[PDB]
Formats: sequence, C-alpha cells, structure tokens
Amino acid sequence: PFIYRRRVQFYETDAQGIVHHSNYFRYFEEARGEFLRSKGFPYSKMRDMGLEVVLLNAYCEYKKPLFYDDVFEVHLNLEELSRFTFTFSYIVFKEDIAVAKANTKHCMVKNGKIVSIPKEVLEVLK
Amino acid sequence: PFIYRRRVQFYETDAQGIVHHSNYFRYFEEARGEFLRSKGFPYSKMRDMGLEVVLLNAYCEYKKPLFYDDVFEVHLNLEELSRFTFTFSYIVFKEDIAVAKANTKHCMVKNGKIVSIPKEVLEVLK
Amino acid sequence: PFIYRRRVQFYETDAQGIVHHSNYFRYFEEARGEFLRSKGFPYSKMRDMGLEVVLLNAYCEYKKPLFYDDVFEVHLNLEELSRFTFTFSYIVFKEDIAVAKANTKHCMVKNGKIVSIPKEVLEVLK
Amino acid sequence: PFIYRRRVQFYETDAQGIVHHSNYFRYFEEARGEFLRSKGFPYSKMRDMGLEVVLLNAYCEYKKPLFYDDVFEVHLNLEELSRFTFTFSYIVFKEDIAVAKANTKHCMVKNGKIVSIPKEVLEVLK
Repeated sequence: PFIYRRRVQFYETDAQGIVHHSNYFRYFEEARGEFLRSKGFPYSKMRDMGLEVVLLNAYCEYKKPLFYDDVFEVHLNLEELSRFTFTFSYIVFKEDIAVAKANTKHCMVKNGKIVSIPKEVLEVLK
Repeated sequence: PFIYRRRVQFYETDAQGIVHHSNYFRYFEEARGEFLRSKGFPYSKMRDMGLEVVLLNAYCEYKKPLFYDDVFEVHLNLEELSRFTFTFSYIVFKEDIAVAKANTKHCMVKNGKIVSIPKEVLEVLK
Repeated sequence: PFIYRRRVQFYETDAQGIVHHSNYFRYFEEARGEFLRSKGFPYSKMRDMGLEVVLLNAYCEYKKPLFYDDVFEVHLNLEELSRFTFTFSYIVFKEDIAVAKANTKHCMVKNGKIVSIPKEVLEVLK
Repeated sequence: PFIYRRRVQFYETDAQGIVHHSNYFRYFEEARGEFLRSKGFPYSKMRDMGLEVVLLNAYCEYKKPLFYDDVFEVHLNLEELSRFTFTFSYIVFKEDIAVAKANTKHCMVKNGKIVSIPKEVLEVLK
C-alpha cells in the first residue's frame, strides 16, 4: 500500500475527546495528495492543466477512535481504474490496529465537461 | 421528512469554489441535532445522562455542488431502529434539485459499554 | 450594534470541551455576512461585481469559554470606515456575559488590485 | 526561533483561492505542539498531568496569501514568560517572504483553576 503517516492535532478533536468523523475525509485527501506528489504528478500540476478531480461518493466505517496526538497511518490502495473514474480504498491504522476503513470514487473534469482520464494520469494512478 | 434549512458560509468552500465534501457530514450532524432539539430531547441532555451517540459508518454521494451563500435543505429520515442502533438517511436539496444523498448509522454508549437505546430515546427517534 | 445569534455545533468544540479558538473568526465572518445581507447588499452580490473583501488583521481576546450547544450572540459594530479600509469590532455574549471581544480590519480588491471602497458599499457599511 | 514547516492542504483553502484566515491559528497551534515535542515535553504529557494550556488572546496580520500546496514555515519565538503566562510570536514565511505575523498569549489551569506555570514547564519554554 501507499502509506501516509500523520499525527492527530488538537483542533481535529471534538468534545467527545476523539477525532471528529468528518476529519477522516480530510486525512484521506491529504493521503491522496501525498500519493500523487510521491509519484511526481501532484494534484496542483493537474489543476495547472485545467483538470479537476471530482469526488463522486465517499464512505467511512469507524471501528475505534483516534485521540489527540495519536500517530496513525492511512494505507491507500487503488481499487478501480476505468476510462472515466477511479476508486481508492483506505485503511487507517493505529499501532497494530485497523481503526477505520473507507473508500472514495472520483472522476475528472476539464472545460466544464467530464473527460476520460489522461494517459499521463493513468500512469501515476496505476 | 424532517427539514433542516441552511445557508453555505464562505469558510465552508474550498479553492474549487464549492463546499468541501467533508463539510456535508457537519451539515448532517447539525440536522440530527435540530431533529432532536425540535422533538424536545436535545443531544446535550442525552450527554447529561452520560450517554454518547457513536457513529458507526457514514456514506455520501455527491451529485451537484453547493456554492457560497446557497440556501439548501437537508431532509432527514429515520431508516432503521433496532435495540442497539439506528440509521438516518439524508437528501440535500437545492432549489428543486437533489444535490447529494447520504446515510449514517449510530449506536449508543454509557459507562464505556454499548447500551441498548433507552426507551425515552426510542420515543424521540421513532 | 448588529446582533447575530448562533448555537454552538458539536464539531466546533475540541477535546478541551470548549469551542476551538479558531472558530471564533468563523463566527465573526458569519456575523459580517448576515450584517451585509440585512442591508440588502450581500457579499455574494459584491463577488458578482468582481470585488473581494480582503482581511488585513484580526484579534480576539477570550474571556470565558463557549460549550457545545450554547446559544450566544455576536454584537457587531463598525469602528472605522475610510477610503480604502473598514474595521469591525465584535463582542460575543453568552446570557448577559461578555465571553470574548474581537476586531477585524478589511480592504477591497478588484482585478488583483486594491480599490477605493465603492460608494454603494460605503452606503451599507455606514 | 523554532522552525515549523508545513504544506497547505486543499481543504484549508476557501473560494477566494487562499488559505482561510482562521486556519492560520491552527497552523500556530501545530507549531506550538511541535516546539513542545522537540523539547521532550509534549502537550499530551501536560494533559496527563491534569494541566490545560488556555489561550488568552490571539492576533494575526495578513500580508500576502498562501495558496493550495504552498510550502511555508512558521518561525516561533518566545516573547514573554512570567509566573502565570507566556506569549509566543510567529512569522509565517513563504520562500523568503514574510506572509503573515502573529502572536498568542496563554496561561495554565488545573482543577478548573489558574496555576503558576510548573517549574518543569518553565524549563522547556525558556
């Protein structure tokens, strides 16, 4: 898997003393960005071409909480890649333990229209 | 449905010029809270008993974006209610149009253990 | 003063069990947006005139915390209005107690350049 | 100065295409946490000693914007250290340009009461 390792910041918690559920999606976005950066085609360069990566749906299942200052890892895997869309899966680990699992499906946009994924992008995703 | 009506704030947008996907989960939480408040058993009073409502999983599908200052409505429906858990469904409307759909499943916790849903809570959920 | 009323949402808290200090600036932004809307000249209309209101500096003094589900008011007052800038002050009240005080200073841009505040905009600020 | 390095995440931007002003206070919090960790006395350890660091006031002056994917540094400096309070200042640099300047003032509590800053804590702040 591609691994993104991250520490919980205080502002990411809520009054329950855990990381708020909505912030997991932010962590997944950070992981996707580092995935692309690490492969040498950062999302920022995609945006310079006039490409947008559009989120279609997202799912997260929450098994155990994350606390302030916990070190955790998001292990990302490409699940599906078609002409128009791609799907990532994510497992969030803390110590030995899967603390959450998720997935996100995406498509791509240029000049206000859905475009098939450029071969240059297929290369880094694959 | 229970209806929650809300306007998009500037800080809820990102550089794509849309509401960031993670904020939809925050909007659903606001809707759940107003649902309970409106039925006269706000979540805050549940927390005073020493009850926690725990999110198990969440899903959102994104059909059309929301923009800064858009007025939108979250229409909430109780989908499932068992001894231990409950599931809400959500449709986000803007003007005539379903802009996203979602669901969240929850359970309840007291004194570090999963508890069956108190009859008082069943009453307001139903 | 212009009065903006608001309830604290659960995601606005952190593990300290209080509203995270950064969110106060979001509440002030909401208050400014409601003030401009009340005047019949929402910020969205300004954006449709190729204008941006740019924040110069911000300060907040935190006296007492806000907790999840607290109802509070933000009292907004214009402090300064000049050719190019304006300054608002804010007092956040909970029940009849001042819980925080703040101020923000702003200017306006068009075409990536600083413009004199349009006369139509001075009219609603004053 | 203590140097904290950071990259802008997409969710930290707003529709203006810049980092929302409220997020700067989150970056400063991250910088403080890294400073304390570097000293072998993370804030999490303080929490395990029934202590809380409470923010008194905060100020930020915004000179130039940060954009999505910008790498920047926060230079943290202790400005004041007294029996009960301490003050940090911050300069945010992008490339070699100061983009923002700020400061935060803090005190410490235990049992819901203000305590003198422990000697062990003064030792790592100084």
